[PDB]
Amino acid sequence: MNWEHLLSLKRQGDTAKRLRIEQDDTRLGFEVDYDRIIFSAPFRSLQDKTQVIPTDFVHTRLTHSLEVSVVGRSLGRMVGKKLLEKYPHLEQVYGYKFNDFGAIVAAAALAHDIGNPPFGHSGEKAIGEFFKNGYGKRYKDSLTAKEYQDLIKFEGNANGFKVLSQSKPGAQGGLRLSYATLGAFMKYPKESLKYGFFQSERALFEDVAQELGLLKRDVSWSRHPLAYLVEAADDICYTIIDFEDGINLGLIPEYNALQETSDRVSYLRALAIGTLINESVDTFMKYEEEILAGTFDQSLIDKSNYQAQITDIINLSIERIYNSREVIEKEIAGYEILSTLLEARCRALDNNDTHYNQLIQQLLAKSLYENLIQICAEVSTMTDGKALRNYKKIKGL
Amino acid sequence: MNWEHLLSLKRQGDTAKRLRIEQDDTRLGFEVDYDRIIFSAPFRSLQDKTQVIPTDFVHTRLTHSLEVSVVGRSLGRMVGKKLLEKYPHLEQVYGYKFNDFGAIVAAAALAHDIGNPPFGHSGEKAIGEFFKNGYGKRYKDSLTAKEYQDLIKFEGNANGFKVLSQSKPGAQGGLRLSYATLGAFMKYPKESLKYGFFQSERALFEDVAQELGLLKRDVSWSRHPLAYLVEAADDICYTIIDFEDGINLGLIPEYNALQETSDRVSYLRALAIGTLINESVDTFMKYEEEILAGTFDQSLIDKSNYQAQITDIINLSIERIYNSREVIEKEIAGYEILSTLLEARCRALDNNDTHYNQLIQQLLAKSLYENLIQICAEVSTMTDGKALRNYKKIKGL
Amino acid sequence: MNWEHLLSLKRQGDTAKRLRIEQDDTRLGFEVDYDRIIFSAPFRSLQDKTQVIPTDFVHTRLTHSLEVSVVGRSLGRMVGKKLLEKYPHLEQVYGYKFNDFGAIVAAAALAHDIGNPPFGHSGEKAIGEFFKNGYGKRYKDSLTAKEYQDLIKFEGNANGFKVLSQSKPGAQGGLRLSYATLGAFMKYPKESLKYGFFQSERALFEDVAQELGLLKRDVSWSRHPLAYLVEAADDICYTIIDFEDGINLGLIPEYNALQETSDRVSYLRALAIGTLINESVDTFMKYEEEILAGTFDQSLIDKSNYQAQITDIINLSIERIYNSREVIEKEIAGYEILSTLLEARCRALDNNDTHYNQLIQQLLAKSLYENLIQICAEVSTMTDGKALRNYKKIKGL
Repeated sequence: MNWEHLLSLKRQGDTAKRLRIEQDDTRLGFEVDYDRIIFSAPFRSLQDKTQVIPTDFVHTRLTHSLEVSVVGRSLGRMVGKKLLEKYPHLEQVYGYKFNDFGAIVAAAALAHDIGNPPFGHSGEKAIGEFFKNGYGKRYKDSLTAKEYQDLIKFEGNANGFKVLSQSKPGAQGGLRLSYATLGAFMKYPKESLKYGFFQSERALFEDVAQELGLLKRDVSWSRHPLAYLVEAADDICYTIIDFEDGINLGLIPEYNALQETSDRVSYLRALAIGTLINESVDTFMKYEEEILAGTFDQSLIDKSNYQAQITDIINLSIERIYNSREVIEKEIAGYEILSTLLEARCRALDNNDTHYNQLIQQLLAKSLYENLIQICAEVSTMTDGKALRNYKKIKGL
Repeated sequence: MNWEHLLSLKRQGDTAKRLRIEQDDTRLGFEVDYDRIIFSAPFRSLQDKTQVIPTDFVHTRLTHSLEVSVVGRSLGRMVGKKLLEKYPHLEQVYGYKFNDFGAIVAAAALAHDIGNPPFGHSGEKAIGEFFKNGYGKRYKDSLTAKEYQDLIKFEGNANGFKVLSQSKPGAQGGLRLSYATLGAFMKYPKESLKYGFFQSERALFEDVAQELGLLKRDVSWSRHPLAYLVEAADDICYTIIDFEDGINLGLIPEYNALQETSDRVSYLRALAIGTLINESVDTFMKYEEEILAGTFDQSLIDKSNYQAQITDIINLSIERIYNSREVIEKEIAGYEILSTLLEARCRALDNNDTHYNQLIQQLLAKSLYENLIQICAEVSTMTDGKALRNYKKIKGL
Repeated sequence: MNWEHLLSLKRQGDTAKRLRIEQDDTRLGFEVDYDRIIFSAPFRSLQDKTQVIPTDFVHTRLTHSLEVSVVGRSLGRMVGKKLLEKYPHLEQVYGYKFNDFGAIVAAAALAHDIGNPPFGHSGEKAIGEFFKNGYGKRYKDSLTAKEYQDLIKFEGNANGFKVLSQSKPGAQGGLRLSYATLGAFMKYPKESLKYGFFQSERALFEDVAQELGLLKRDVSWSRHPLAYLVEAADDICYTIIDFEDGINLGLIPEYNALQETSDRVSYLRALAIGTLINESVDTFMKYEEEILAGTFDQSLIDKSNYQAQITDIINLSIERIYNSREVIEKEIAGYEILSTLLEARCRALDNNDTHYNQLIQQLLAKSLYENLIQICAEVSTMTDGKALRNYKKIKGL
């Protein structure tokens, strides 16, 4: 791959190339992306969306994404400095700066959880199951193998890609984020037939991939190098910060001057994240060659020298947090809530003339496929409050 | 038609004619009807029944019916005065007085909403749907076309007719209201094959129609002239008063000495209702001839000179009130509540020997048809509290 | 004043000067400040703290501070660019960059609401009143005029200064933010005898003021120039964004392609903020001379050409939002909650040996003054949930 192309400032619809050297410092494309996300309706909605984790402080999805983005900016900034020293022409010729790299990773990391449905992975599985063995099965014969697969294996990252680019009468291209940011956002650059985009966004990513110059591999491409840093920010934060929350929560049983547990835990978290950030940067530059070639077959943290302690932390979290009664009860309830909303929307879609279904449309509100993936997208992005409430009214409460 | 006969004081079961001139002033039949309604169990129950409309003052169904009856009494009183001047023999010979007309319309208007199920029109549609495509469908082949139609197109006005006349071991003829009052109550004098009576009350209305001398038109007859005034009271009140409530509620965004909004709105409502009452009276006398002939094909307000402002008010109410999220959520929940209660009652009716169904009967409690229309009648007249509670227990709460 | 000194990277306790040119790009002092705020316990707590403003999206204090910081970064970045063009030596000699200015204003703006008590200004007044006419009055004769004034006129900005610098056994200097950031944070550089710091932090600000070279004016100094940008970000956001929220909330009655109100409102908000940001930058550079001299006697927005529309927006917000029943009820309840917690803490402080007061200390937990200002600080920073709950238990619920 080529860095000059990987750092594209192209926005959907552009008819002409944007040159880094021409950019207005006060309106840097990559930095503008961060600000568009912050003020966006979907990001804002994260304020009212909790993680599956259940007093002390516990992150909602908005604060979790904020902290992940801060870790992301530091990772990008650091790699950026080293990348410009290794490839000095990027700066002296093309005008790129180390903070451009922090901006790209920060923005992509900030929006990473933006399209995930409530209830974490159980939420995704509930949606998938709805179309596999639930009411949604009825559409199987009216869809292609990939359109149907999109539904059966509904993935939050693909929905996030849709949320960030969705076209609307008064807003084509959605947030119209820089292509380098969309590339950094894509962890799995492939179709449903652990994938990064639905059929509804295939045309867009092809344009993004071509523009970035991603190595071609039923389409798929090599991962944009900066996506490795977006992934690391996630790995680091979900590992250490969720551990921090589990402790403050009590689920995980618990410098010498600090008298409060949360302060001791916070200091350890900061030190630990700092160590992993520094190491992740070195690992990236160490395998930068393979990453640019598309042969690197793992994550940055996979190569960590603290893989053992990292593994022990993830297992204890799975043990005390994800296997906790509170989380399991929430996920179970989540299946019923999502399954109910999806069925009510699909039945209204099928029989749109009945008084009841019209009410449902008034309450909760193209080809069959566009209508179905849109239903999945809207149900997935509903705030916790709206979803529970709409569910309760449908069930007669 | 003939007024002397249209003003019948006959009560169900009478073997002899009641003469107006013989009436005891302190026990005037039509006035007695009003008092029987007031003290009746079904009217009283309106105290605990809300409209679909969601702080300021908002009418429950009892207060709404009370105000409609006051408007009704004024309409009847005024038309009555003019009718006796046009047909002086009604008074000088038969002894009728202008207040008899106010009494008839007032009583009929007071009881007009008495049999409607909760959730307004959505409530009616939920009941209908239950027997059309829900569990109730199973009875289709055991009923006649009209008995089944009664269920599939369940109408609250027909149920009100049943509620007012239902026979019970210690109470035959129900409230035994004057026939002129029952005629004024009937907006649609026809069978299910926008109808005014179920098959279960067909025999009664035939007796009422014959006694009143209603023009014959699968039976149907010309509307009793005073029903036009009962209808106008409804039209006027649902139009202006619901608008008043929508404003005080905030759903509808908002003399010079009045400082409070509710007082300004109340004054306007009073002035507006007064204008429509006066105009409705003139319209009735203008078309009195056609109405007596049964050729008048519309409502009194249909002929209003303020039809435009009336139309704009109804549309804004539909827009800000009926299409409001609060109303839609309530109607949606209403479908589930009514559908659940009906199914539980029909399953218990079908399999009455199981322990569970016996409990259901103990909790919620003839030919198949009488049993089914009775189930619809009882579910429809349950107070809001009883319906929601019984529903919750059935659903395990 | 002198920019080279106003841009100090000094952190509390430093024994040696930090030079901009020596800074590690990946650890820029001003950028590090932003990250320390994000991950801090007091900033995180904003997640669970609502504004007094009461469905659509409505900002919690965390998201409000986040958006204010974004507006702040843009203001600083833009002024920064123009400042370096006017004073080229700052960059060519001292090594300052335009993003350093965005970093300083962004960080200061991000933390601006960090120490404010719940219930906005009513919250502040409730605390003040507690020591003026409530139980807290009893300490009047044991305190100096300024220590007591700190309490009677308790100000959230002063508490925020304390929160950001509070010393603790394992954490001296609190977040140890750069002095340029602390200066930008200070809107009112003076004592209680609309002030920016309590007696408990007087020693710290004197050090900050001396280091920055703030013009001396019972101490007080001229405002750090960048504080004008922090203030503008606040003015712009509280004006436009609160208006946006009031509309989406319904409290404020409500491009041509956008079909949803929130999208139309969001677009207008973005355009409006953009206009004010651009204008505020020009206003700053226009009066940069006076600001550097300490003679500028107003805010940047005070000089706006849209002062009228700005005034109309603020008045409508005061009218439909702050005077709304929901807000007034909350503020009223807020007085009782805060007054109760303060009294329980002061009584326990006075009579610390009783079983009850020991329980109170166990639940809710120096010179008299340090203990009292600490009680005000802790009560002020309690999340909404903890405050209400602790209040309920004290009242026997």
